[PDB]
Amino acid sequence: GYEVHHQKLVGSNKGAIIGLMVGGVVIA
Amino acid sequence: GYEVHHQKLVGSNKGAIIGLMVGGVVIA
Amino acid sequence: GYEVHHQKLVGSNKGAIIGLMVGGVVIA
Amino acid sequence: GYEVHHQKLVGSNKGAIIGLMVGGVVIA
Amino acid sequence: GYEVHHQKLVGSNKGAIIGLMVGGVVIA
Amino acid sequence: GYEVHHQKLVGSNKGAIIGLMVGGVVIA
Amino acid sequence: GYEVHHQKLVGSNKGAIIGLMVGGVVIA
Amino acid sequence: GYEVHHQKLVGSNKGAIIGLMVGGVVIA
Amino acid sequence: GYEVHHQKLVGSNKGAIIGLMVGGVVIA
Amino acid sequence: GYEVHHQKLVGSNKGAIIGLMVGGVVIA
Repeated sequence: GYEVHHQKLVGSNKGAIIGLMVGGVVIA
Repeated sequence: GYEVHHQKLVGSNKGAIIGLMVGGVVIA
Repeated sequence: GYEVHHQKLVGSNKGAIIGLMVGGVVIA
Repeated sequence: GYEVHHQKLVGSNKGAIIGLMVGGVVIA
Repeated sequence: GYEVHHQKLVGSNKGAIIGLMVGGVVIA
Repeated sequence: GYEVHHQKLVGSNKGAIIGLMVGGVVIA
Repeated sequence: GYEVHHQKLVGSNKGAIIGLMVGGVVIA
Repeated sequence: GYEVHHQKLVGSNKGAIIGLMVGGVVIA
Repeated sequence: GYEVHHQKLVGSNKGAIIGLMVGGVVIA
Repeated sequence: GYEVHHQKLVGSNKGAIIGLMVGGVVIA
């Protein structure tokens, strides 16, 4: 399937992340 | 399938990320 | 299939990213 | 700006919604 | 700015919703 | 600007929705 | 600008939707 | 500008939709 | 299939990216 | 098939990118 020997990963949020939005308002 | 020996990954958000939007408003 | 020896990856958002939009408004 | 008199809104998820993904795996 | 007189809103999840994912696995 | 008298809206996910992806794998 | 008297809207996903992709793999 | 009396809209995805792609692979 | 020895990848958004849009409005 | 020894890739958005559009409006 999926195989990796050696790795380094980074994820970062500094803003807005939304899954499901109804009717709202998002700024920046 | 999918194979890798050595890697480095970065992901970053500094703005707005939305999955599913109904009727709302997004600024920047 | 898919094979790599050595790599570096970057992904960045500084604006608006939307999956599915109904009826709404996006500015920048 | 933005103006509405009368409305009805629905949003629904039955699958996978992701904002920011690094290195992972998504099935269906 | 933003104005509405009369409204009805619904949001529902029956699956997977994630903000920020590093290295994990999501099924359905 | 933006103006509406009367409306009905629906948004639905039954699959995969991703904002920002680095290096990962998506099936269906 | 933008004006509507009466309307009905539907949006649906049954597959894969991606905003920004780096290096990854999408099947269906 | 943009004006409508009466309308019905549908949008549907059954496959792969990508915004911005770097280096990756898409099947179907 | 797909094979690479050595590589560097960058992806960046500074504007609007949308997957599926119904009826909405996008500015910049 | 597809083979590379050494490479550098960049992708950038500074405007509007849309996958599938029904009935909406895009400015810039």
